Amino acid sequence: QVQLVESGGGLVQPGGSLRLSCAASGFTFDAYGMGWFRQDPGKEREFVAALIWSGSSTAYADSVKGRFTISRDNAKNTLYLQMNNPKPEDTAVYYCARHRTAGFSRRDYEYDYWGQGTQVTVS
Repeated sequence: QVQLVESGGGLVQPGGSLRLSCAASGFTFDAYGMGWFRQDPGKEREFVAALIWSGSSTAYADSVKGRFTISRDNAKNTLYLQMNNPKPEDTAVYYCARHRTAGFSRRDYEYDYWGQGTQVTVS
């Protein structure tokens, strides 16, 4: 009963902020790496950011570095994506995903569970 439920997507102005949340359950959350991917219609899923089980090490797509912050809360079993400087290029459906390992990678097929997605639109 692995469940990953995203929320927080919506319309945001390029001079604003938006925080995505992913409520995880049905597995030992703090044993796995977690990530965010995004997808534009007709295109492949693009890696956005990921972090290891503990949150101590992170990785970001070069195009979002310095604008987004990934974090997790290992008591609440929640994964976050804080968009501090959103841009029009960020418009996409965002998915949270569980890595198959305690760490992470940039390959979508190495994440074994996926959420339902949340649309982000940057005007």
